[PDB]
Amino acid sequence: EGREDPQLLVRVRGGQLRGIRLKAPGGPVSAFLGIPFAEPPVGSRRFMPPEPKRPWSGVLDATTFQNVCYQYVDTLYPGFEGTEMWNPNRELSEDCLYLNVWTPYPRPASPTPVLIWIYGGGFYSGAASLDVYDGRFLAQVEGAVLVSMNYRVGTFGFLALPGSREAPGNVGLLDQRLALQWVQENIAAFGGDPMSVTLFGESAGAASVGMHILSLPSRSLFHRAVLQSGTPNGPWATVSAGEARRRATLLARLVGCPNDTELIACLRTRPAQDLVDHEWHVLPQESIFRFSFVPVVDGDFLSDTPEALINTGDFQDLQVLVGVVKDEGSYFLVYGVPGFSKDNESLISRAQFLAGVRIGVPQASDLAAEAVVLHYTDWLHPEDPTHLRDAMSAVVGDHNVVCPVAQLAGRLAAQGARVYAYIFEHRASTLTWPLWMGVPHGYEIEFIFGLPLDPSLNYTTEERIFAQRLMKYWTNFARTGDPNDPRDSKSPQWPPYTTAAQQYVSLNLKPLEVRRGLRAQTCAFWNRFLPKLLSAT
Amino acid sequence: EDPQLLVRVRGGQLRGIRLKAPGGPVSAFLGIPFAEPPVGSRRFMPPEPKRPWSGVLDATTFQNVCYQYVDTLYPGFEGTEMWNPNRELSEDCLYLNVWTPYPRPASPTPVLIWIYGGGFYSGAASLDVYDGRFLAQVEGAVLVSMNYRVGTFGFLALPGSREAPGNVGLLDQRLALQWVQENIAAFGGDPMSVTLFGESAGAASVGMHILSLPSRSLFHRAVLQSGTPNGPWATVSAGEARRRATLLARLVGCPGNDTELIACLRTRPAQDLVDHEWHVLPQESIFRFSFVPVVDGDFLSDTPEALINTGDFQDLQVLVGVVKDEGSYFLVYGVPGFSKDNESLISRAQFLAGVRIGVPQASDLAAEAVVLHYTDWLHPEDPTHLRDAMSAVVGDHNVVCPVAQLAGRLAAQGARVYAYIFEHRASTLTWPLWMGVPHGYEIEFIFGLPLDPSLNYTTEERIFAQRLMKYWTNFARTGDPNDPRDSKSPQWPPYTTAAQQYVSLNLKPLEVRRGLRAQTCAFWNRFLPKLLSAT
Ligand SMILES: CCNC(=O)c1ccc(C)c([N+](=O)[O-])c1
Ligand SMILES: CCNC(=O)c1ccc(C)c([N+](=O)[O-])c1
Ligand SMILES: *[C@@H]1O[C@H](CO)[C@@H](O)[C@H](O)[C@H]1NC(C)=O
Ligand SMILES: *[C@@H]1O[C@H](CO)[C@@H](O)[C@H](O)[C@H]1NC(C)=O
Ligand SMILES: *[C@@H]1O[C@H](CO)[C@@H](O)[C@H](O)[C@H]1NC(C)=O
Repeated sequence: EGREDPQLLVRVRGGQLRGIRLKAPGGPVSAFLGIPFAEPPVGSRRFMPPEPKRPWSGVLDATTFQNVCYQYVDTLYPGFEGTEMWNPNRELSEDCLYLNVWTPYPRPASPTPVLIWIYGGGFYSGAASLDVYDGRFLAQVEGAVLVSMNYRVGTFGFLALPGSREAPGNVGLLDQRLALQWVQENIAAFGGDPMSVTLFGESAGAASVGMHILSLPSRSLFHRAVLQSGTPNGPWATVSAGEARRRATLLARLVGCPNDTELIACLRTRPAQDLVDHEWHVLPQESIFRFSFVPVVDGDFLSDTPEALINTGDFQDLQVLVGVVKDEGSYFLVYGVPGFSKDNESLISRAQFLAGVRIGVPQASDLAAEAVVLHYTDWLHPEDPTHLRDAMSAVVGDHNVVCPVAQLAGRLAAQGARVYAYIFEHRASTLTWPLWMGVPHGYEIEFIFGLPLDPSLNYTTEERIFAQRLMKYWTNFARTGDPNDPRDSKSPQWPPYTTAAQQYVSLNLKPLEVRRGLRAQTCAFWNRFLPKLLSAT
Repeated sequence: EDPQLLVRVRGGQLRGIRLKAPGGPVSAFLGIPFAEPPVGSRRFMPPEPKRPWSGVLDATTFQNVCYQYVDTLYPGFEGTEMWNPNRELSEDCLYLNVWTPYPRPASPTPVLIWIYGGGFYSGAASLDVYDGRFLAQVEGAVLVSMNYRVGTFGFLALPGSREAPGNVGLLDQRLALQWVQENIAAFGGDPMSVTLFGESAGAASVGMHILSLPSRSLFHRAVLQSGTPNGPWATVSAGEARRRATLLARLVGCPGNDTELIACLRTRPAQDLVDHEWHVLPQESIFRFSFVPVVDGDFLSDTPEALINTGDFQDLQVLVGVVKDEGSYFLVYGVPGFSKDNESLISRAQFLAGVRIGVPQASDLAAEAVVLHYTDWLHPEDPTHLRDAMSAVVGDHNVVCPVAQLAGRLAAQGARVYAYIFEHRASTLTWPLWMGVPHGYEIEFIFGLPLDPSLNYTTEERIFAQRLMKYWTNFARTGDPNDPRDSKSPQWPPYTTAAQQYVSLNLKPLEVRRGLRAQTCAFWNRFLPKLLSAT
C-alpha cells in the first residue's frame, strides 16, 4: 500500500477497497464507488436471480461509478437538460450490479444510521450514479452513511415467465435485496449501524421500498422507510402473472423467439439492445405512465397483490414517511398525450382532453372514462384550454401517484404504522421545464440530497436553507422514526398522518403548514368508486 | 250597493267583496266558477266551460277545495296544517279567485296567475299564504288563482281511453287561462300581459304549459319556483300511469275494457280512492307521487326532457329559482332518523338507507355513486354532515338539478332566463333549525304576508318582502325583475349557459353568483343517466 491515504482503505466480505476523498462545500467526504455485490448477471445468468459476488484478489479500485444497467435511453427532447439529467451517465452494460457508499471523512467514530437509496425510472431505466443522487452532501452535512445500488431494469430486471425456473420474475427487486443483505454484513466496516437502516426511493424506487415492506424476507433488512411519489399499490407498479407472461411471450416473438426453457434460451442469445429496442412495443394500449416490464405478482416475492397485502398485513413495527409533489402528472403528458409539449403552453381543447383521458387511464371502459371526464371538468368553464390542460395533468397525477399514496398512508396508518406525510410544493428556480408543468415529478430529489448547497449550481440562498431543512427532516426521521428535530420544538411540529385527522405538511420556502385531508374527495373517486365501476363493465 | 264590486263576465254577473290590506282596500272576487262541476260521470274527464247564470252571483267567499289527501304526519302542527285544506272538500271545486286594486284599475293592468303546489295530490288557492290582497294593493297588480283537480281525480289516466285520458288537472288549469283571456279585461286586467307563476307542482304545471302548444297563446311570461316539468317526479310514462290506475282499481275492488274499468271507478266515494292513493307507488319513496301528469302524446307530445331539449323559446321570458334547503322538508315523510322534533343526527348506515329512498329508482351501483359523492371524506361519519348531505341529495336530485338543467336548456335555445336562490329563513318559522330554509317558505314573502303587522314578522322581513314583490311584479310588467328606475348595481343579470349567473335573495343586497351547483348537477344530469342506462 505504502503511500495511499490510509482513511480510504476498507475491507468488505469480498475483499479490499480503495475509495476516494471527495470535496463537499463544507469539507471532505469519503466515497466508495463501484462496489460489486453480485456475480455479473450475464450470459446464462440473464433473467436469473443474483448470486452473491465471488471474493476478489488485491485492492479493488472504488473511486469511479461503475456501469449502468442496460436500459432504454430517452430521446424525446435530445440535448435538453430536463430529460438528459435522468439519462445514463456511465457505460450501458448487463454487468451492472454495483453499489456506492458515501460517509463522513474521516469515517465516523461510533456506529452511524444508514440511508439506502433506490432510484426510480419506471423499472425500465435509472442509475445510482446520477448527479441528483450525490450522497456527498448528506454525508458531510448530516454525517450520514449513504448507500445506493444499481438493480437490473426493463426486460433484464422484470421479464417473467411466472412459474418457470429460468425467468421467475422480479429479479431486479432481488438485486435490491442482495444489496440490503450486503449492507447488513459490510456497512459496519464504514462506520454504519446495520441496526438502523432506512430505505428511501422515488417513483419506481418508492414502489420498490413498498414491495420490500410487503415481502417477508426483506423486512428484516431495514427498520424505517420513505416513499417519495410512488407506491407498491396502484395501476403501474405491478402486473398479474398472466399479463407478465403475455408481455414476455410477445417480446420473444418481436425479437425472433417461438415450453418456457426453449423460449428463454433463445432470448438469452439476443443482444441486449435488441430487447431494449422492442421493450415499449408490448403494452396492451396506447398509454402514458405504463411500463412494460415491472414487478409481477408471482406468489413468492409478492405473495398476493400489494392492494390485498396492505389491506390485511400487520404494521405496528413500522415507521414510514410518504409524500408527493404538487404537480405529479405534468411530466408524463409530453410522452404521449397529443397537444402537450415543453415548448408551448400546452393549451388543449376539450376534444384533446377526452382523447387524453383515454390515454392517461388506458384500462378504463367507455363509462369509466366518462366518469373521469365528468369529475375533472370544470362546468363553469368546461372548454377553457387552461383549465383542461391543468385537469389533464391532475388526472394522470391523481390516478398514478397521489391517490395510491393516499390509499397507502390510509391503510398503513389504520393498521398500526406511524405515518408522516407531505406535499412538496416548491418549484426549483433552476428548473428547465416550462412554468405550466408546475412542480413536476422528481424535482424534490435535488433538495433532499442537498444539491443547492453546491455554490456553483446557482440555486438561491433561501433554497439553500430550504434544502438544509429537508435533509434535517429525512435524517431525523432516519435516526429516530420522526422528522421533527428533538431539541427544536419552537418551530412548527410535523404531526403523524392519522385516519381520524388525515394531517400532512406543506414542504415549501415558508415554514411547515399542517393541512387536513390529502385530496380527500377526488381520491374517494379513484379508490372507492372507480374500481366498483370497472368491476361492473 | 258598491259598483266597484259589480262585474259582468261572459257567464253573468258577479258581486265581489271589499277587503282591507294594511295600506288600503282591495277588491276581491272569490269563488268564480270557470267550469261545470266535474262530478258524477264527468269525473276523470276533461273540464267543460261553465254554463251562463241568472241574477248576481255571490263571489265573496272561497269555494270548496278539490278533493284530496289531508296530511296527518304532524296533527295540529302549523308547519304542515298550513298546507292542509282550509275549506270543505268537494269534487265540485273548479272555481277561481281574482284580486284587483280598489278602485278597479283605470288602465289595463298586468295579470299574475298563480298555480299552487301539493305534489299533484293536494293544494288549494284559498290557503293563507296565497292571499293575493298584498300584491294587488301595493303593486297595483291584478292577481288570479285557480283550483284544479288533484290526486286521482285530476291525473288518473288510462292512456288512449275516452273516459280517463289523463292530464285533466292540467286541462282544468288551461280552461282557467282561457277564462282569463276571455274575461279578465272586465276587472281592468290586461289579457295581453299575463304572467304565470307557481311553486313545486305548480312550477311544474307552468313548465308543462310552456311545453304544450295550446297553452302558449294564453300567457306571455312564466315563473317557476322550486319545481320543473322535467325531473324524476312531475311526469310518468303511459305505461306506468296505466299500471297505477289498474292497480288502484283492484285495491278499490273494481273490475278489462277501459270503459268497464273507469265506469266502476266512477261509482266510488271520493275517500275510497284517496284511501289507497299512496299504495300504488312502485318502490318505497319520498318526493314521489302516485298520480301526476302523464306523457300521453297529447298535452305532452313527448317527455319534458325531450321537449325542452328541442323546443324554440326565442320570445319566452322565464324566472326560475330554488330555496337553500329543498330536500329537508321531505325527509320527515319517510326517511328513518329524521324528525321535526330531534336534530336528526344520523349514522352512516341510516344515510346509505336513506339514499335508496331518496333515489328509489337507483341501482346498487348508482346509489353507491350518490353516497360516495355526498360523503365528506374529511368527516365521513360526522352525524351533522350526514344529515345535511341527506337533505342535499333529496333537494339536488328532485329540485335544484332539474332547475339547473331547465334553466340551461331554455337559455340555450332562445329564452330569457333569470335565476335565483332564496336563502332567508322566516323568523316566524315553526320547523326546527336543522331544516334551514325549507321547500315552500319563500311563498310567504313573494305574496307579501310580512306587511300584515299582526303576523309578527320583523321590520326587515317586511322590507325584504317588498323587494321580492317588486321583483316579481316588475318581471310581470316587463319580463325583467329589475327596477327601471333605480340606478344602483348590482343588477339581476340573465342566466346564460356561458356565465351561468344567478342571484341570492336574502336580507342582504343582491349578490351575483356563478354556477348553480354546477359540479354536483353535472353528476346528476350528465353522469347518473349514463349509469342507470348501464345497469
Ligand atoms: C418513443 C418511445 N418512448 C416511450 O414510449 C416512453 C418513454 C418514456 C416514458 C416515461 C413513457 N411513458 O410515460 O409512457 C413513454
Ligand atoms: C302516510 C302517508 N303520507 C305520504 O305518503 C306522503 C305525504 C307527503 C309527502 C310530501 C310524501 N313524500 O315525500 O313522498 C309522502
Ligand atoms: C404544442 O406543440 C405540439 C407539438 O409541437 C402540438 O401538437 C400542440 O398542438 C401544440 N399546442 C399549442 C397550444 O401550441
Ligand atoms: C451559473 O452562472 C454562471 C454565470 O455567472 C454561468 O457561467 C454558469 O454556467 C452557471 N451554471 C449553471 C449550472 O447554471
Ligand atoms: C327522532 O324522533 C322520532 C320520534 O319518535 C324517533 O322515532 C326517531 O327514532 C328519532 N331519531 C333519532 C335519530 O333520534
